[PDB]
Amino acid sequence: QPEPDMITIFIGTWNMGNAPPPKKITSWFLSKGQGKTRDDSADYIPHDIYVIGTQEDPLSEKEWLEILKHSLQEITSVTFKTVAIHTLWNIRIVVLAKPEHENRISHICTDNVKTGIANTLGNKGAVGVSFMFNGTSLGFVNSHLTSGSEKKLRRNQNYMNILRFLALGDKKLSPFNITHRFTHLFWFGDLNYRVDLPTWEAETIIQKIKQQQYADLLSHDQLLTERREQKVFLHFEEEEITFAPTYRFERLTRDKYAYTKQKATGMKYNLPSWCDRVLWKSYPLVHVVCQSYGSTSDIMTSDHSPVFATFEAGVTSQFVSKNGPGTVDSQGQIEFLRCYATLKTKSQTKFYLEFHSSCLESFVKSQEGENEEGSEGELVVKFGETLPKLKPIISDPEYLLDQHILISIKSSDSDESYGEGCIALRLEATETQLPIYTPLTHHGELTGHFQGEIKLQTSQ
Ligand SMILES: CN[C@H]1CCCN(c2ccccc2)C1=O
Repeated sequence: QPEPDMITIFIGTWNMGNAPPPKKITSWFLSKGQGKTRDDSADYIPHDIYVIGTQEDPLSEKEWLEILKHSLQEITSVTFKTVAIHTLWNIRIVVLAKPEHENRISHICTDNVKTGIANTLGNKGAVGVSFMFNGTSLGFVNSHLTSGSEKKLRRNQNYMNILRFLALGDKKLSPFNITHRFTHLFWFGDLNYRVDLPTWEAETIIQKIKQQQYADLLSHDQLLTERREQKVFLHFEEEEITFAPTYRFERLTRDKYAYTKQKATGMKYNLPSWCDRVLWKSYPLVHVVCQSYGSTSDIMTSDHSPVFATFEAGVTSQFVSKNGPGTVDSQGQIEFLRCYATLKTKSQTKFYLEFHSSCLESFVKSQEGENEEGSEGELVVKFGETLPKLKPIISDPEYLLDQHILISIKSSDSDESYGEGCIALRLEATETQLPIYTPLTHHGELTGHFQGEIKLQTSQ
């Protein structure tokens, strides 16, 4: 039985509104309703991995696992294995996989982050799951961010707190947060970003939804506008939204949006909004294609409709040669030429690089680079041809071209990362000097750039 080079992943996000689900939720796992939906001809075909994120979940882990497994079994006649379940308050993530994947999945991690202080600490935050599927690292974050149209700044802060403090993936990758730790990272939930239009426009918005005319609404979506000004989810992707706002509905129908202010809302309007979202970030030049993104029409127990997204995701096998793992393959080398970092920092310390990759026995520290002053104010850190020669554990080009090098630039004085990025080894040529580039981030904010040339030697 050959190891797969592709898997499909189902991502679900549902704010259940503290109500039990209805008896049938199969439409969710089948990607049926509104938006980019799944072909009918695929209905009996199981996804490899189902990741289910809930918010305001009133069920026990036991109660929800029984409904999920029975749902997938009715759809597929396959009995799914539980990989992981983690709950913080009423925020839950469940990971289910086909039984044939049980021995492909290892290094399962779960964590949570509680956002806010005193007043604002008590029910918002994120749960997460990571694991290895053969040679590919996968991370999943379900977040319930701060509610309310006037708290987009708070939501952006909630995001930064989750990506700094969620402890998933390989702890040896110490300079790197979850936005660099995974081949594929999926981040979903009730992100709670609203359509920022005047309250007096509520009926006009409802009219536009009934005409399936979403363009004017999406142009005011706070998550789209915050992302365009690089305030949040920098370097993440989202599929185009072609489904009605998923919040806020009257329960037991989908025919009415309940937007007017009420004691129960803290006298806040809830204009129809895309609260419920799926974004992803994969390493450069890895296959990832969104094959569905939409909302169900027939699950009406909550004031939110469930959202689904499915993805094709590139995966690699666990490689073993005569040499690595457990030694170097003298045939392989990675060389960096004419390299420099450009940093936004106002500081003056010396900087060195760290190279981290699963293709190395352990991370590699460079010599300090030479600081110069950029023509527009910037710090430029020159490495020239000084960077060490990296010694991969395996030289086979079928392995090595599928790998990535994570880069941290660190202060010599403090050993703190000023910037993190990622370089793909999926080059156009081997034994050839080729341009490389990555932006650099710290705490998910843009802090600089790394550029230069690479020269990759494989056994071919
Ligand atoms: C890493 N993805 C980038 C691609 C370029 C455009 N883009 C975007 C799209 C809509 C709203 C705001 C930003 C991104 O996020």
